Amino acid sequence: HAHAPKVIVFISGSCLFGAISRSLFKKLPIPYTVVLLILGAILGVVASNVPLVEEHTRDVAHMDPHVLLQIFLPVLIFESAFAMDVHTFMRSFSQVCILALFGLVVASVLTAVLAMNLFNYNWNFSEAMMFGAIMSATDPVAVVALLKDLGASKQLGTIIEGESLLNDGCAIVIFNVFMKMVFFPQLTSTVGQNVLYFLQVAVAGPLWGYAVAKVTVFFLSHIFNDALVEITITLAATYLTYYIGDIWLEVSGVLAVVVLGLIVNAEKTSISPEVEVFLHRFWEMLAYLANTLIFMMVGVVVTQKALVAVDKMDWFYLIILYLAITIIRGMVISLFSPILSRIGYGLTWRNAVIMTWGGLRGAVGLALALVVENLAGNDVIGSKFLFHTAGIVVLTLVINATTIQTLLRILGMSDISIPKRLAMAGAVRRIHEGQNRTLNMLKSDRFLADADWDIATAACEISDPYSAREFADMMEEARLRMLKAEKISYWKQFEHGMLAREALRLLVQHAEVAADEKDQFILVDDLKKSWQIKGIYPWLKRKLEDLISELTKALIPKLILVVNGKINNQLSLGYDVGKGYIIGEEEVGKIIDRMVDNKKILRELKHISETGRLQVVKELGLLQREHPGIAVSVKTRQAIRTILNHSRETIHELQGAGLLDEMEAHKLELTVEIKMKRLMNAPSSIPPP
Amino acid sequence: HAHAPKVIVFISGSCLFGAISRSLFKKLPIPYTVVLLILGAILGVVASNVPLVEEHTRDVAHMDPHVLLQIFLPVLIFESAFAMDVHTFMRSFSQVCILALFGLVVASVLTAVLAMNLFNYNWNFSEAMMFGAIMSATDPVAVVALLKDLGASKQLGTIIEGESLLNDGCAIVIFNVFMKMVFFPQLTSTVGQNVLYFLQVAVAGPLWGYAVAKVTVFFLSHIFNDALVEITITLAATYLTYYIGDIWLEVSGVLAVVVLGLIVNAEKTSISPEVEVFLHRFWEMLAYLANTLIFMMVGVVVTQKALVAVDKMDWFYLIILYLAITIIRGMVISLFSPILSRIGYGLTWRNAVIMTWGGLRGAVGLALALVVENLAGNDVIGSKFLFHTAGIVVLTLVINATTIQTLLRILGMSDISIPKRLAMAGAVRRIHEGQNRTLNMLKSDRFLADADWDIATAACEISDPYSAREFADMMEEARLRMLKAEKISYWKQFEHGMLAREALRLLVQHAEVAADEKDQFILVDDLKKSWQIKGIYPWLKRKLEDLISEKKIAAIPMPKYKLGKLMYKICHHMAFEVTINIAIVLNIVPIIMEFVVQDKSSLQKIEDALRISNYVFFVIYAIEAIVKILGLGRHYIVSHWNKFDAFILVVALVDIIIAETLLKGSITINLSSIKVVKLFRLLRGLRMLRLTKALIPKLILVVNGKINNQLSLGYDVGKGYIIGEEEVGKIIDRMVDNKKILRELKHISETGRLQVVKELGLLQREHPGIAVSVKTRQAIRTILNHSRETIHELQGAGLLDEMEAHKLELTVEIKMKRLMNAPSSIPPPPPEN
Repeated sequence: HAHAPKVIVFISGSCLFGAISRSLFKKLPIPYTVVLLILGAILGVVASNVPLVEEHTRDVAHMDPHVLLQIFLPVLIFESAFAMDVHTFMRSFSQVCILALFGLVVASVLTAVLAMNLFNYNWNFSEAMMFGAIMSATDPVAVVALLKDLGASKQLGTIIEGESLLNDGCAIVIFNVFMKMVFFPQLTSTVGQNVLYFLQVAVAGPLWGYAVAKVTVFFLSHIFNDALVEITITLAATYLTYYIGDIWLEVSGVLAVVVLGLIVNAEKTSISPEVEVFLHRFWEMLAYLANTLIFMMVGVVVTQKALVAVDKMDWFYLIILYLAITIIRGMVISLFSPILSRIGYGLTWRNAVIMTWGGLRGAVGLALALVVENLAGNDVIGSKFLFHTAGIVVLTLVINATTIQTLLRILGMSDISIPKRLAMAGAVRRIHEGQNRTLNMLKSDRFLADADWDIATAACEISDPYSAREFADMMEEARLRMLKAEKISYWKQFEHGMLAREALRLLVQHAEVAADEKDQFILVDDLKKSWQIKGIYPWLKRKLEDLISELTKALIPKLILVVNGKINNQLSLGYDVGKGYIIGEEEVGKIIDRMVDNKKILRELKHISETGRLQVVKELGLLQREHPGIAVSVKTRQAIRTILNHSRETIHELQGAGLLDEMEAHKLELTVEIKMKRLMNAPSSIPPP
Repeated sequence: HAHAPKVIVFISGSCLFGAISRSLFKKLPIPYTVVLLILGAILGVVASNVPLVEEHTRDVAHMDPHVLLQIFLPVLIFESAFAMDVHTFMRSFSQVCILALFGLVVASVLTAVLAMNLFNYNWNFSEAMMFGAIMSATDPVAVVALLKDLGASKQLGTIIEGESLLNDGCAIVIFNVFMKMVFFPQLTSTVGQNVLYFLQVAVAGPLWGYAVAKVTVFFLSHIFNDALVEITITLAATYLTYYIGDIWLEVSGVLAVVVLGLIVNAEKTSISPEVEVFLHRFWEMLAYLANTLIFMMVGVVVTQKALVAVDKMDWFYLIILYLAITIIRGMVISLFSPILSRIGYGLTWRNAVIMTWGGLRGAVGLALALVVENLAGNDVIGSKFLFHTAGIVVLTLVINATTIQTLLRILGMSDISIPKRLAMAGAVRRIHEGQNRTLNMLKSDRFLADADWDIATAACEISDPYSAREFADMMEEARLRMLKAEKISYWKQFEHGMLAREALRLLVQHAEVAADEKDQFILVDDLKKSWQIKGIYPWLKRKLEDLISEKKIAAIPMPKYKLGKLMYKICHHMAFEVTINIAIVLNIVPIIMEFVVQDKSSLQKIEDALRISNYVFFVIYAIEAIVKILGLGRHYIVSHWNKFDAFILVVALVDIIIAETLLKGSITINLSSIKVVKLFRLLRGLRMLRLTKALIPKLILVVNGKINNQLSLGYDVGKGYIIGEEEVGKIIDRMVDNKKILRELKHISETGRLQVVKELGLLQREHPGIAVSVKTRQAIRTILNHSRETIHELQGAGLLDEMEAHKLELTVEIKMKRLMNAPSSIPPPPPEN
């Protein structure tokens, strides 16, 4: 038949409307999403009258809700899940869980009882909770995207995403639970059925996701030098996870997707060094396309069906709703602030204001409102939901995303550190004399003595981006000097092929956490790296439980082996962190004295470094003697890494010098890459000779 | 409504299966596509037996053909076109075109003739051409990978890619043309209709593709620091191009996609490197997915529907068919071997055998066969087509791919040159020396002391993968030594940022062309590099023609009466010309409206609106003319180019006077515009023709830019040659043993160097504009490169955090991109400075 894929013209054409908006409106503070919404609203009026609504451009007007809930939401969730930094997230998971779960529950309940008590169109309990779960899903991408470069503590930058991802994940679960109670009546059930439902939606999801993630990460480490297989495996795995977990067996697919994304992101080492860049870009492109599509459908739908039945009463109600939701978020944050402060980091009074004002609603709420509107057929439900959600989203995008910069400048954390200013000044001045030296060298050239030097001034250089008691002074400068004077050492050794990978981050975070702290020498060894060396946890208690419990009987030895491996991993990591700390402080011990002018603090620093050394020096041997295999295993695994690194730079030196061609060097580099990848998957412990 | 979007899971499973093959049968010489076909054949029967699997495979068993034809084919063709090497393909464009066109036409004709009678099938001639066009589509990817493994000639790979790409592109169009008239006849209308069909399927599509490619390249050239935007505009451009080409406006279709892909691939400079790398990976992934899916449906369909009723003789026919498709194609090459030898690179009988045995069918033919079978309704069409196509594809993949491995070693191109083997042996020996030196360093560590040293054997190094009258020898070995010295010098000049890339690739391919020649050095630039210095294209001649077209008096006589010069300034200001051009552009729409009305209460308005608009435009033109001409007098009549704007006004006045009454007098009721009013309207379309005065300089500057770019490339090539010659003269001076070898080589080098330096000096003297710009560009680009190196050194030294380093980095790349699109011409400085 002459039938054609009518959906191609719209979904692609909409993309173009994004491309103009992103490039043209990037300078203005206002995001392009509101422009996309206005474009969709304008297109809706034209579509209403003219016969331009063919089977295309009109199918989206009555777009099927199940497939959009089944396609858009999983990719929207998984992109943010993949973009996460899992390592820093584990350090505050405990705080984030209590900031997310209870916060979402309380916020949804309060903003539901508000609409139950305020609005005239009477709604029961279920509809109110569906409304609240729709209006309690945030999207603070811009806040972090603009706060990361400001130099603020990365803890806030990761905590914002940690709370937002969990909020979005649980909002869909609550919405789905409370949707079938009103839209799809299925008689009644006893308490046992409810218990089974709760267990299957809360426990089965993450477990299924974890199992699939483990299977795919085990199957991914066995494939060598083939990017296509990795990409195809990941793409098939995520879709299979969601589809099987949601359709064939009734489990929460989105939670399984979240767990799979987090687990895969944690194991990025097994991924090829170049595949993950392509994967990140591809997922980000999908998320951008989905956001553009969702905004345009909202824009076209709202102007025709969602506006016929409104009155000034509702337009007044909208302001009260906005005030209520921002107030509720503020009260939740303030009430939970003492508990957060008591447990670990917490937050100051400054960060709470930004947390409250930094919550921008996103496409998730709009998609849920569209689904609600599509399912319903009357005006009491499906007209208030979409109109209210669109109004709240537009208000937030207009106000908060515009005033966040002024709020930051007022709070004073937008200030640039003076050490950063002087570092930038020195760097630009030295790049200047380097450019001058290069120009001087090019000046005495037989051929290049004729080029006009006006274009040399035109190239110029990147200027400075910023432009614009007797004892308490030298000790602070000494402290901020030693912290990075020791920080540099980890990178210097690692670039030589040292400290594996995890040790670098593990010790740089320990070095920087005490930097913001006042009047305490960093790297105190008080359970900082002692925790990894000890390896104290009930893992061995679980192994003891297995032992007292003990082919089915032969399964227990397999559990014993996996427990042994998981112990040896932590033992090896402790060995690496101890070795790295010792190696770094050995250099800084001779480094410090050259800049330190005052002797009475220089000797204090030397003594405290000696104290930091000898304890960990003894502890390393204490860990070595009990389990001799781990030390020889880690030393052996490090030697091959160093040797392969040296092979790598001699190959690159020959290639750069021109003595080798391109294809032979590429083949040898591929071979050494394969050898190092084979090195990465190695037995945890090697018995001593 | 989407209670179960079951269309997903199967396709995902398909990819899994393919992945498994690529991980399990990698060592096997047979490609994984045979394994995929076996898997599909196995799965088909179990799908038929089990109702649930039949439900899951119902869509595949009933894939509608229209979407398959217009989804997989565009992405496949665009992926094949994108990974192309545009330059080497352009160096043999004529050869590739003639070979592809003639070979495809001849093969299709002979195959149709063969299937006419020998097969004893009840087919007519049109479906015979259908079958011939289906079978003659190839995709030699695996064989090309095999050739590139052992380092076959890059030119051979370029030819075997170009021929295949053009073959598929033309075969798809021929198949569509001879399918539409067969399955859905539209009878006959007019020979002119046939001519219009030929024109719309031949020329329109390439022009549409070129237009969209130019537009998207221009739009992309201005986007800075946005990867997602570039990726999405590229994807949308390709999809919209194919969509508008195939349906709505009716053109060739895939030809437009081919042109767009080639143009985009050639202008990859304006695309940021990460963007093009990501696009390459994405397109090849899509192609792999499409191939996997196509083989999946081929297996399923040949399992359930096809093969049901096949007699014993059909397989016999299959064998015969194979021989045909392995003979005629080869003879075609021979029948064009004497001619193609005279064209470009020529060829050799060994290469003739290679491309004769290197013709492998693939996904395109199977997809077309599947479309035919889906649109079929009986057994003589579709079932036989599927069976024969699958047989030929499987036979080719099994036989040709396996046999060419023996063929290459039995002819002798798989040999490894002993200089390469000795160089690799020395390289791995020195690498092993580095390994043992590192082990010696690290075996005495205060910490890494108890590590077991047996793992050194684990480190090891790759053993050589190859494993296994006196004048002429020193001449040839010395010549090869000079050649390698040259190319390593050029690579050094590049990595230090001194030679760009186009000059490098051109001159190194000249180098290896001289290398394969018999005792021939790079030789003096008689035309090998002198051509790059002489812009002997007709472009400059056309520039002279444009200049004489634009020839006019620099300053018209200055009026003095009444306002005088100010009035002349009114009649010669750029604002007045811009206003006249804008008036012409705005009245062009009235011409379109009048034409639409003539070709056709709605008409009541147009009965007078067109006349009113025409009168207003005529009055505006008369006022503009009154603004000019005054004071010039005879100078107004002297300027014939300017006077050409008065004939349109005279014609408009005559038409207005005639149409005022048309009954009172003048034309009256004679044979005139009274009979047909189009004569009044058609003349009104001439006013838009008085606009080339400002358009000519645009193409003048375009040609100037083209010739300046050619001059810049020539200067870069000369710089590279002279620098490499100096370095080699300073390096080899003591390497050469025989005094006479040194004398001959140094004399040849001296002749070349002191010829090329004088040629470059003459070029600089005659046209100082381009050389200065080239020097400035090279200086600033090397300055930026060294600044980037210093920034990277600072990052390595940890003086700055990595995020500030990245900020300075992308600022440097922004400056570099601003450098790339800078004009290639710089005015000379005044002598005072």
